[PDB]
Amino acid sequence: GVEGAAFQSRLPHDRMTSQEAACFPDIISGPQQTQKVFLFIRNRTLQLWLDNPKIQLTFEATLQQLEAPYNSDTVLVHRVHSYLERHGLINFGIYKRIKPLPTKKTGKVIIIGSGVSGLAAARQLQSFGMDVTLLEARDRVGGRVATFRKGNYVADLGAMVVTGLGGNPMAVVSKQVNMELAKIKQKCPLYEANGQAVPKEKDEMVEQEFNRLLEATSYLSHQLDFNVLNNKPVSLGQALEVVIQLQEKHVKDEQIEHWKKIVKTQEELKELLNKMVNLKEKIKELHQQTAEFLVKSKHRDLTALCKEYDELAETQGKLEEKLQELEANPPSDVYLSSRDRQILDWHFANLEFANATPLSTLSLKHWDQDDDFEFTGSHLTVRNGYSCVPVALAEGLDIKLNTAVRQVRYTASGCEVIAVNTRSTSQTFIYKCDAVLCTLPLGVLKQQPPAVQFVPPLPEWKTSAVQRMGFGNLNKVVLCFDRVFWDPSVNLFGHVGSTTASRGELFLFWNLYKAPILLALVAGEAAGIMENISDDVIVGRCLAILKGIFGSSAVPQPKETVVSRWRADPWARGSYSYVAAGSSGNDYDLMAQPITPPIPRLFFAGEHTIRNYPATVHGALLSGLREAGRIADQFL
Ligand SMILES: Cc1cc2c(cc1C)N(CCc1ccccc1)[C@H]1C(=O)NC(=O)N=C1N2C[C@@H](O)[C@@H](O)[C@H](O)COP(=O)(O)OP(=O)(O)OC[C@H]1O[C@@H](n2cnc3c(N)ncnc32)[C@H](O)[C@@H]1O
Repeated sequence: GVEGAAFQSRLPHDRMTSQEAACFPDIISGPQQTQKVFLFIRNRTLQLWLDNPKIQLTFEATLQQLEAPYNSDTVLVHRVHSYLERHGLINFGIYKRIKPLPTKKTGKVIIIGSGVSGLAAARQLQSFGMDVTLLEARDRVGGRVATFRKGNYVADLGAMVVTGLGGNPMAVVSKQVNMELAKIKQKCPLYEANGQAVPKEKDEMVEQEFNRLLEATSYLSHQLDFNVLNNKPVSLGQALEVVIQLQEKHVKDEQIEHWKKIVKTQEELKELLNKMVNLKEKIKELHQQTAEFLVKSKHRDLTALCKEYDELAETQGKLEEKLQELEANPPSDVYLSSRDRQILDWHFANLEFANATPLSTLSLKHWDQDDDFEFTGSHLTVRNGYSCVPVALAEGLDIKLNTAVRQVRYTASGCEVIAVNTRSTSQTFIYKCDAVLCTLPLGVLKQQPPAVQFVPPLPEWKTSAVQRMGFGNLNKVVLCFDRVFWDPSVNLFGHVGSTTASRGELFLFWNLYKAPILLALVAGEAAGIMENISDDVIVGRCLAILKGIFGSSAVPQPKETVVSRWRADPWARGSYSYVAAGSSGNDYDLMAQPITPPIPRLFFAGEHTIRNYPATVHGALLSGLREAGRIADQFL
């Protein structure tokens, strides 16, 4: 009942977390029973919020809706409610307030960027009773949540998947905005470069070989410490390559031992044939040979020589039998065929899409450190378009579009930030405030000449963490036809590339909209490279692949086409962060720590600051909530 509400909030239902011990020391240092009832009140208020997240849950409605034993200790109920409301576990997202937020607002803060992190932090700080204003360089809100809308056509160019609802705050936000989510059919047929389908047996054989290779690299790192070789951190690509080399030699070694057995039996047979012709000539020359007793003795010798010959002929029979049967049963010739390698490269490209970077750059030890915080349930796509979430989050917020910040000043006296209108950067704006929450993407902070100056310049640990962490890339091309020529029962289908070097080029195709739209991904080393290619020839290559799969007859020229270039986009400089070889999971927490030239005044939020949920939009949401909570807890 209430345990489900605790789980949905990413909390253990029968034990208090560390932040609750920090905010409620009188309980962790007290009796067990009051800890248990604290947990019950927390879970019950969470359940009340989650069962009807459309309207604000007040302390008053909380008190009135709790049941008999707990409704009387009003002060602890209010403590629990205030704790939960401060940290964004209740009254977050877009909800109808019971009383409109107060007129006078104690504290003014500017927020860089209008992404999901920025919008969430803005809404939290607004309903906390503070003055908030956003500066967004782009001409729309959401940032990396980009939905191309034209006529009947809807297509997400950035955020596109909801990675499960079990514990996901995106479940609450989807319920609030009435966004319809549809399951993804996890059936992905593959098609080779010529267009012929990959048979079932080969498909699943290569798939499970890929999985075994990945588990082998996991082992190499987590029980042999194959983490630093030659004073160099090991990538996932290195471990994959060396495990492939190991299995290729297992193949070669079994080949060698088979050849050695066969040649040794061949030598045995040649020498036995020598012995046999020797005995044959002995038998012949004796066959050519009291005289009655001599005849009888000669025959007594000849029969013995003949039984000798025939016993050895029996041994020869079983030995030629053995040679033939080992001529029949050899081991594998190649570990992977050429086509086997191409299919395995498709699976590698799928992993490169999952991490938005080439595995040549992923920390073998830490690339999947977030894995233990994944949500339960099935992955869901959005049909209304993911922009329905940022735009819905933006109503009622003081958002200044087309204002790119170029300088951020933070001193103990206050904070001044210099922004500039984008459409002609001669006009200049300047904003004073008490705090600044930066939600700039890591790609913007990484830029070769700093697109935003910081005065005083950022600390050593901050800039070092910015440089160590990885910020990957992943692109989409969407094709809008008039007719649907593909199988409407499959959401995913793959195209296997010819070369390993270009295995992530148009390797996956999505039919996740029942409107006639097809989405093709570009991941890995191709992502940052095919951005240098005009849209027309990329859609030409897509049409070539689709012609090879379906025939030149059944595919018309598309009626609308869109291409993403996220690394080129000056407001993104890539897709999402990844754990680079030199980096670790602690670098996200370093990105999360605020700066103080004294009290902290420059705070950081965004997808690259949430250790347990990076690379995802629910991570940006939760990071915005956390930073708003700490800002309001300091300034109020
Ligand atoms: C590019 C791409 C991003 C995502 C995805 C795909 C792409 C192509 N996937 C889809 C595939 C997938 C599947 C499964 C797992 C992972 C991925 C999405 C998905 O299936 N799930 C998912 O969950 N997150 C997906 N993701 C990740 C992101 O979607 C997510 O990580 C959030 O988008 C992070 O958002 P946030 O941290 O807020 O950063 P933004 O970039 O959103 O906000 C910053 C704002 O700053 C403005 N700005 C810039 N420079 C400025 C300046 N100088 N002055 C003022 N403003 C400035 C920008 O204009 C922007 O608006």
